[PDB]
Amino acid sequence: GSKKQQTESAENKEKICNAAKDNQKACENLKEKGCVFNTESNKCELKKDVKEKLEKESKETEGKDEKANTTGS
Repeated sequence: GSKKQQTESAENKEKICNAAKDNQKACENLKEKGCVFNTESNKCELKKDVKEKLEKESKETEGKDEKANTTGS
């Protein structure tokens, strides 16, 4: 199956953040896009916080059939 360790969503997100490199103000502007300045590494990094919290928001209802939705009868 398809695992989500980054994929497209996190790639472009991270890339937008990394496009600011280590400019804090630029990252502050990109904050709306999921970019958070990380002082630890000293760069604009993807907010994995929001990335995950948004991902678990993307469960639609709950019935995501990955192998089977329901056997029913």
